[PDB]
Amino acid sequence: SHMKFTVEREHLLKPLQQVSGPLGPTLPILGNLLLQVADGTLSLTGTDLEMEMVARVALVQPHEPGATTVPARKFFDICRGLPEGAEIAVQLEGERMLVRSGRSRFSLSTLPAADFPNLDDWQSEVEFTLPQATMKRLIEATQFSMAHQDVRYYLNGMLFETEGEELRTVATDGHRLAVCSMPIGQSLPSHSVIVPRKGVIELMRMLDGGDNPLRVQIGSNNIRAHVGDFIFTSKLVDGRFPDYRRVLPKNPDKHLEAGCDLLKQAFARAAILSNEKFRGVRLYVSENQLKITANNPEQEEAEEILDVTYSGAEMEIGFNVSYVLDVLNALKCENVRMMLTDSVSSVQIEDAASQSAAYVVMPMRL
Amino acid sequence: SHMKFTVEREHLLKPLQQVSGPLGPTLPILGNLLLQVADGTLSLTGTDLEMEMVARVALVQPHEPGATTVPARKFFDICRGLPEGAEIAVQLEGERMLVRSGRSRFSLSTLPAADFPNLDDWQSEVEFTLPQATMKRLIEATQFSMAHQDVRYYLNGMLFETEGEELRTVATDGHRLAVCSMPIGQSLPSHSVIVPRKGVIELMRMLDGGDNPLRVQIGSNNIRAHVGDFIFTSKLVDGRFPDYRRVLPKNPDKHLEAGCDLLKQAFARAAILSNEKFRGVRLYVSENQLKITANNPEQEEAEEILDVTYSGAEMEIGFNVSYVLDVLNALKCENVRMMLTDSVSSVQIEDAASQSAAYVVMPMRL
Repeated sequence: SHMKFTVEREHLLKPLQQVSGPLGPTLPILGNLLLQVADGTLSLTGTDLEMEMVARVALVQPHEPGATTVPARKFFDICRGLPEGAEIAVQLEGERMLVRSGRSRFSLSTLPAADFPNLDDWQSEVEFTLPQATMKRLIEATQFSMAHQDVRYYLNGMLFETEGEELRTVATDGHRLAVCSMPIGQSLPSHSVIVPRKGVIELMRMLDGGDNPLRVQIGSNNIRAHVGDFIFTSKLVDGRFPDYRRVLPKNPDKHLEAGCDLLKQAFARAAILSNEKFRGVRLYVSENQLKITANNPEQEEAEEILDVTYSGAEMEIGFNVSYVLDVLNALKCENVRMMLTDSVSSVQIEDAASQSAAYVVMPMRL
Repeated sequence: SHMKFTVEREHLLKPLQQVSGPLGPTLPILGNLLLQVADGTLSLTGTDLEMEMVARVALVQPHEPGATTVPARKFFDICRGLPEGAEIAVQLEGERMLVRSGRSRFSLSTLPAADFPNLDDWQSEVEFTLPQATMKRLIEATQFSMAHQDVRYYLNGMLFETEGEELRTVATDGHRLAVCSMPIGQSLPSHSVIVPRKGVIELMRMLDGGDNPLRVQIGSNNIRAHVGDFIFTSKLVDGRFPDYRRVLPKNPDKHLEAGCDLLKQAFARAAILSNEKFRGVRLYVSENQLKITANNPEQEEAEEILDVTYSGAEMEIGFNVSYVLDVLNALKCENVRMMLTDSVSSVQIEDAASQSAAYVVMPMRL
């Protein structure tokens, strides 16, 4: 085969950037993109073995079928570097891939397409289509709560759950937990899968913020997302993910309400004088009042006092201020509700006007 | 003394950010800002021993004189963290400095003002006032050409030269050189001083892009810049800086002209396939034409051909493409002129419509 194609720079740029996502090499070919020309289509694939991103570009100009792999970064940089409106002529020449446009000529090293990894075939168990904005809301509400390199490898990912008419995401690191559910206007079977850390990153990356809908297919060990001309596939993670229903506090009778921004700014200032490693803050809750205290090894001290909506019993509780700030930053709302039990129990935090997302933060011993 | 002052957050923020510039510690007090209250003025000083930045804030509210030093980053973060319009009440309490606003209270560790370094007094030999935009143009045209940790320590700085009615900057690393001169509408004595790397950075940092003029004072071993309520002082560097007059090519008879952007984009694409360490490109100049070639150890190759304005003798010359790209990026102009001699001689590069800046790049052996 003698692979050859000519494509407008503007039809090649966004696909190249998208398929280079899973990249960042061990096996040399993993640093390359797979290019395949067949029946009016150029396919571009990037992989890291755990996941793959494939883009399809319609070939309107004459072309000859074939396949090769080229260095991803170099090929994208060449194409991006060319002027707006450039026509990009690509051709395999022996073991080199030539890229030509105007009087610019580039000859790239290649690796055989036969060597390019290909995820095994599988059958879909559940399928649904939803707006990209729904998927973005779900991931952004919970992504920060995923563990970082925990031994319990399932915590390094994100749980994706279908139930009734809702899609839900759950993330936890064993100290704090985030859960968000959204209706997607279709009845679904109940299914729960764990998407790996990089998989969640790529899912987010392919959401261009437009009106092209997101079609999801879930298998027993794989997930696939289709947006426009892109198809992302990832392996799923093994493990018994914790059950958010059991993590939510049973009777968090003490309800505090406050402006989200005023609460966030008061914790952000207190954080300045918290211990740099442990990040501990002390909260003292009383009638319509919250007091936040932070101190560090140098005995420096921050104290903040806020007017809040609170009428229950007085109590003191310690938290890692970064976990609290992460929740407040993810809520991006007007008012927040904190639902407390006691000094040694978790707090549930929510947007006071929406039960779509719930956050559970375990306290620290004072 | 019992230092105490109350200032509006908006009058304290920009000075705090400005005086923290020289910071980034060995001696603990170097991580602190010196605060001094005396006769309606709060002075804030930051230093790294080689340079100091001092800001003066008028104290319109009652105050008590005194001095202390506080952690720079913590104090700025507290002040920045407070709400817009906040009134900031500061007071020394024993060995702590208290910062109060609304119901926010911070108690910071201190180090004695007596321990704070103070650059020795000196007398000015030359003084001139110029627009901030003139100083910005002079530094930006040459800063990239300064050496990085060269043994010849004077190359790690920037030469500032007064001559006639002009202020000039020169920077070189022994491989490439930049020189820029601007008229400043006042007759000056001829003086040449070397400002250290960090000094050039701080000079640039204090140019707020406004109409407050820059007053410069040069001594035998120090330089000082005054902009609004800020005063920057730096030690000068020892050494015999190279003489740009002798570095400029004597008879660069072969003149090439081209669009700056087209030339830059063609070198930027060729650079993709250049050796990652050596960055060598080969130029072949012929009648109204330039050809740029780059290759790497993997035998990949880029070739660019451009229509240029050229009528002299044919020649081939090698350059480090990063040195060429640095010049083109600093010129930000419509057309560029390259003045060549031979394959083993330097090239002089200039904006085709302005002789204000000149760049000299030594070639590489092909």
